[PDB]
Amino acid sequence: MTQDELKKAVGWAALQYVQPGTIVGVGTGSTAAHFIDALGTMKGQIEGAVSSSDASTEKLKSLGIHVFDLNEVDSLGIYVDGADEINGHMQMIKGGGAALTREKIIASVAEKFICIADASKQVDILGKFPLPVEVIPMARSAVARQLVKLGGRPEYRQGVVTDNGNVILDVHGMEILDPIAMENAINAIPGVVTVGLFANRGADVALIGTPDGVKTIVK
Amino acid sequence: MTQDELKKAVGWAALQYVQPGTIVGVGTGSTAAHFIDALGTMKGQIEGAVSSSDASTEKLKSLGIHVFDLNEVDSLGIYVDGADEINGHMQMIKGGGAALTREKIIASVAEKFICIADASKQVDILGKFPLPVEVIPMARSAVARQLVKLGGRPEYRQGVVTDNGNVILDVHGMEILDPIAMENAINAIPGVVTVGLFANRGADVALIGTPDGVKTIVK
Repeated sequence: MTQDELKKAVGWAALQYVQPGTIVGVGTGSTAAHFIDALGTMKGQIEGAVSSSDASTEKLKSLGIHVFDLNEVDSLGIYVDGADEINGHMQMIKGGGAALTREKIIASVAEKFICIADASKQVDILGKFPLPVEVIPMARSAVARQLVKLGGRPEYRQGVVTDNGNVILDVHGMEILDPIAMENAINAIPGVVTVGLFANRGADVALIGTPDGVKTIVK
Repeated sequence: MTQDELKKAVGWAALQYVQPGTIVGVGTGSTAAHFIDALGTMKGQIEGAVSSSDASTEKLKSLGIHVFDLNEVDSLGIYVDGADEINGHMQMIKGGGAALTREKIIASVAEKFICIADASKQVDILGKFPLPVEVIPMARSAVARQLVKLGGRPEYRQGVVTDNGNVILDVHGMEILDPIAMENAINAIPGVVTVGLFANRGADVALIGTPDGVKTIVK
């Protein structure tokens, strides 16, 4: 259909993963917005949700869904979110838009990560979409230099300031052939807060909206 | 002599590493305070310093030493600082006091890390001194749980808030037999900003004040 319905079919497709009587972790972004819409449908069948962004929270709140803080929760059965890119090994790049840090923390608490996305987010090798990296301001230059040394071209998003008061460096031109080693290498750089690479903890399930329907990838 | 003179002898001992015409990275804490004092001595022989804490900055500034921000510098020849503990492999634990994050970032920019400390900081296996971990507030509980899973007993420093607006978890009871693998394991935890383990990048030189003088460990 149209890219946006490909984002709706996949939003509702994920509703089959929501289990009655549980708390749901929800992502942020247009694709995720459709899942929230679908989730509103089960208001009354679930306990609530842990939200990754104010936008999402404000929308969940508006559908009569109780939103728990991440510190009011011990664990999470599922976390449903989109991705900027996802390779064949379920490893993803996230953060292009909003909530890079919150999204990654909630995903670490979630047992199962359900990625919902249209076919355009599928890639062979992560890297085409610039890899976002949140860093402590005082270390921007330091980290910029390490990223160069790691093979990418850091481009500071002037004007932007995370809710945690940090800056963002979008790394271009990298051909991330081994996402796990790359996530590790950048997480090792002092000054780095979050790398938009969900490789050690990738998607467990992926709902991909294809014009022929919605393919489901697992494991 | 007295523990404090053991901290003064070692402060001045490090002055032999300061090279004329360069910028110096200075640490924070009582031991480092003695190095600053000694460094004031070469005011006029060096270009200035990159400071790891306001206290240090205010003191360097007071000795007529120009202080450059970390983003006004490309690299650093040396960084002189103390440590809460240091093992035989030059790996250390730092952050018990102040500036855990800034200290680690400056040390990453510095070519040579010079550790100055009295003999009490020397240990066989890191862990006795609680391992500090700076974390994004929203993930305190999350990280607390992972640290438990890694074998330590996280104890949140209630009341404290980093200059980066974060909280601190001091991890007790760990017997950090492999500091590199442990620094890697904790840096991998979303929510973690900085782990007070300088293992992938440890001390290159260690000036240890012993009653018999000042031993110098290298490599």
